[PDB]
Amino acid sequence: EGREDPQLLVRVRGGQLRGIRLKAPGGPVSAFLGIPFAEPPVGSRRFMPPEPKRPWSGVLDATTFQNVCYQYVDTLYPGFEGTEMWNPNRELSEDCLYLNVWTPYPRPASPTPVLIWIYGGGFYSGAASLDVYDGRFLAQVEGAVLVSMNYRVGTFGFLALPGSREAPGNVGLLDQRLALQWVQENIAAFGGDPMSVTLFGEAAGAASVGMHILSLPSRSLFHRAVLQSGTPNGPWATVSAGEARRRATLLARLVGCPNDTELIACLRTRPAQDLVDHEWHVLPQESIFRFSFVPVVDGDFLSDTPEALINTGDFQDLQVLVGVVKDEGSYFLVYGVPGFSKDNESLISRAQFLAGVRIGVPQASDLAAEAVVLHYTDWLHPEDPTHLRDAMSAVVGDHNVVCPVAQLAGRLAAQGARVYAYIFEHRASTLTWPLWMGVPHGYEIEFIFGLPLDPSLNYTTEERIFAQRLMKYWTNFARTGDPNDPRDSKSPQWPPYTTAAQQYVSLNLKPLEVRRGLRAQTCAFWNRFLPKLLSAT
Amino acid sequence: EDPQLLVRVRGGQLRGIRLKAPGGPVSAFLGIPFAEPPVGSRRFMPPEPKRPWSGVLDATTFQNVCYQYVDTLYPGFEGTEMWNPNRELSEDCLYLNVWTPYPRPASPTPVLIWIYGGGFYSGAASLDVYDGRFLAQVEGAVLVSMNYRVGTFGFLALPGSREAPGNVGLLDQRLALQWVQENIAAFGGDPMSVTLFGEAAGAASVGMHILSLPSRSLFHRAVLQSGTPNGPWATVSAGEARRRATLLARLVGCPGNDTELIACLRTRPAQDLVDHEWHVLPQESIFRFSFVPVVDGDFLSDTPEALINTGDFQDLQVLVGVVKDEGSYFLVYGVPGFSKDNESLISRAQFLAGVRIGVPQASDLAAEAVVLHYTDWLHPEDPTHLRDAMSAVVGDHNVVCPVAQLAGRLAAQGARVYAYIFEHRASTLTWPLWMGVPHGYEIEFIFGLPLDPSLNYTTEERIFAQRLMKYWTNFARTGDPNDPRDSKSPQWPPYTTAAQQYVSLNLKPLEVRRGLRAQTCAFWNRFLPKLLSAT
Ligand SMILES: CC(=O)OCC[N+](C)(C)C
Ligand SMILES: CC(=O)OCC[N+](C)(C)C
Ligand SMILES: CC(=O)OCC[N+](C)(C)C
Ligand SMILES: CC(=O)OCC[N+](C)(C)C
Repeated sequence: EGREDPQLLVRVRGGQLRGIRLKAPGGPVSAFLGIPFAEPPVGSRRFMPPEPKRPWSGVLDATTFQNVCYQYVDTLYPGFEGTEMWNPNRELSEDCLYLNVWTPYPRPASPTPVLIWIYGGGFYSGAASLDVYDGRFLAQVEGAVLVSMNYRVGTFGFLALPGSREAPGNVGLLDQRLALQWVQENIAAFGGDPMSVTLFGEAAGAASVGMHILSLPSRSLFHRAVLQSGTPNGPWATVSAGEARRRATLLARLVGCPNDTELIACLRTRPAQDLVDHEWHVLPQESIFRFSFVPVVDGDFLSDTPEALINTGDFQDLQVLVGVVKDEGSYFLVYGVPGFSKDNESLISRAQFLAGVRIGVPQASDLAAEAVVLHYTDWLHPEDPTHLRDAMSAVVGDHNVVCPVAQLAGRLAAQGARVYAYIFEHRASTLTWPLWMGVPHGYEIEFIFGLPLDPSLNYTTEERIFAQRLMKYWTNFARTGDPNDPRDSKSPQWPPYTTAAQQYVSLNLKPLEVRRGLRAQTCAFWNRFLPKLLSAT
Repeated sequence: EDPQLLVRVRGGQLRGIRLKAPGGPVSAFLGIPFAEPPVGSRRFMPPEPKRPWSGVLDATTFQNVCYQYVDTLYPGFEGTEMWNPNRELSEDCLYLNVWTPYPRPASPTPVLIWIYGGGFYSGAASLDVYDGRFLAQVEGAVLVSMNYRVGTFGFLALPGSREAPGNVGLLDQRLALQWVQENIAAFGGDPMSVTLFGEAAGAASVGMHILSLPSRSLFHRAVLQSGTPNGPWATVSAGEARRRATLLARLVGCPGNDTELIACLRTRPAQDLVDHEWHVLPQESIFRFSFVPVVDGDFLSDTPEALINTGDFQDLQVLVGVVKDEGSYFLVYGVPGFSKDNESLISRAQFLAGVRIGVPQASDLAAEAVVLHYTDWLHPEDPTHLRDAMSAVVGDHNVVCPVAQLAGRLAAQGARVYAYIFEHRASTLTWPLWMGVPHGYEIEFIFGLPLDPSLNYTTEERIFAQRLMKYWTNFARTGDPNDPRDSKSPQWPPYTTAAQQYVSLNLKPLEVRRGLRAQTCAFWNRFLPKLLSAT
């Protein structure tokens, strides 16, 4: 050193770091990218819990994103931005346990509230390095310290032989928890306040956040929580120990691995790509919005099912912001429901709808699927292909996201939590998906992170202002447990969600509007009636 | 001797009576026998045609009311008593009534035949609300109404027996219908233009005549108000009628072997039979009736469901409808928490318990499905919502969805169907406001009672009754309730399975709506049965 920018040199527990001055529209920010927080989970360490990173000598370069965790790469629409923006943007490697930090430049002189991002992608994909997760805007405009981590996905993250030592399951969640521990020890070196840490995440990232809420060793590592379009409860976020065993064993067979020790040892000899090549061959039914390797109810990380834990938990101390986008299901329809495509209007027949329901509600008996169809049919125009297309989307959206979230918000509020709920209804003007998909899963993230503030991205002026409002809600919540601006009143208030009033807000170009009841009639169908059909048949 | 009031029918001569309607005279012939009294050994038996008589039969007065249960829930209260017998009870009750214009119509006039309701356990053609005076005077209609046997007398069946074969009260109706074919021309009626109409059990009866072949050559058009042959209450199986008859017999000390059991039942005074009429139902219930038409494989060759699903209805015109609050009336007759004397604000607990009684045949799982569907999840515990939903459950299950199913099957199988919902609450109604527009309270408007100034209806209601009398009689004339001279009201379109159009009848002009409680009736008509099947 001696000739470098003295504001980019920072020491952490493992040693010295050098970061990079980045440009944001309104001025510079500090970034520290690819900081290792675990020993590379390679070789004999595959499937194993992470071990904390051993200290390095000299100055670690933290100026570039590190490798993305080994994962399936989407091939449905090759060249198409709508899917490619979610694809890995760095080399795939099992050596991938790194985190990123953005802070004001120069670094804040007083302890600053910290936001920790956890990406989604079904627990089989994702990366903290994608463009839509760029922390520079929140850092620059809000003065926030933003942290994001890679965590293992797919088999590498979630393959489990429950009860074994060598593959106990949930290790991707343990990667996440280790990064939270890293923030506790080190974030003050960056001017971050370890006593004000807010988790946020979308989809599987949101289920992750919820699992940290429900897991006692994680509880002391953060203070507030944001869950966007995902929950730890519901039909996809977890599996039974028995089902996890069954999927691990089948995958083992499919790659030529015929006592748990022997089987796991043989899996550890397999090239990473082989595991990925076979990970979609283990699902019990033809399905969408189901993922092969996900958190498992081990009776350890998750001491009971997420359902049981939200029903009996004490959440007096907790503050949560939860919400959904207007069209949660539409995205998933093109990945497996015959009749659906990005390249046409996807008008479908009644027959194609009944077939779609079986794929979208894969665990449903015949009677249960008939209930779904009868509920979502418009009996005034039962054959209308536009209505049938839109109902198919709502089925998948309600079943996997909207009603799981409605449930969570009710259970948390009944048991002491301060809960704020939203529905995000603005379709980005630069969206490349067709109009029929409305406001698809994942397409609020862009706005929360402040991308429209970059003039080179071609968003409208209104979108720029709208993004600034949302960043303000998110960071006000991180800061105080309350998204409302303390100073400004009469400009509409966001009231807490309660069981008695069921209030939530619309997020769009218009000022906040307060609505009551989150899909209340339909979610009574999913959350109260459908289960009772099962546990009686 | 007024020559207008003197008629020769096939069985001899009759003398009627000049009655006064607000607009002028009408001729009435009340208490005309159409069958041999069904007494002694004829109890439970099909009716026999009335033997000829000498001289002039006096037909100036209503005859006895068929022997039936008399309501005692609210003694002296007009809202219940208006349906109670207004003449003496007697098993000797097979008589009918004819109103015609005065003077007698110069050319053959369309004929309307009224069939009363009363759950198949009660009713009479002599009630004030069934007065044919107004329709005769204003519309020039020939109006006919009969007594038919109710309760055990009309519907106690031991299926396959010769002495108590079931459905005799429907056969009573059929005989009155045959009498109209043979005799109505002498009164100026057109036997080639006969429209049946009826309400509740009367509408179910009209529907049973639609579904029974020997009845079909006896009328040309049909109106079913608030009732259907299909649904949960209008019929029972042979097995279930046998059981109820066998149980009642046991309760009155009779006696194994049909002949013997039926002979012993015939020795029993009428009131002994009625005394135990309400001790044979399988469940604690409301909107259920002990003795009703039976699926005998004869009058009804298969179930009403089977017959409407497979029938050919191409030559048929039908008018069907419901009132806005079909179920409210019934709740005070057995659902804890409900009374006419207060607002009936109930708890959630009272709502779940109320559902088991309103849907008595429902399994635990089906009951929950109903509760979950009718709960408003924004206001799950609000007493006003819970009360109104209880009413709605009972109305939909028993009348609205049964009607929606019938309307749909008829339209699809070639019938011409017009549907309505009746939404005006009579200003003179003695029932409380929370009951809204209850089961049975459209009848007085269609019969035209608001036209009697002594009765204290509003001017609005008089104009409104005139509109309804016109739709009903237009329908009788042509099979289309639209006025063929008026150039738009707007027009009442036919009900079809595609468009599902029906009209609201109230003080405002006709409004066309689409879909008769479509989402909720899918639940009852499509989902609940599938829940029955698999469980
Ligand atoms: C988008 C999505 O959920 O993909 C799952 C199906 N897959 C991985 C085989 C394409
Ligand atoms: C649907 C899926 O599996 O991945 C898309 C990326 N996501 C969920 C973060 C928007
Ligand atoms: C009013 C009604 O339909 O109930 C009949 C049975 N009752 C009155 C004997 C209890
Ligand atoms: C209590 C009962 O079932 O009958 C009421 C009279 N009715 C049905 C003609 C309106």
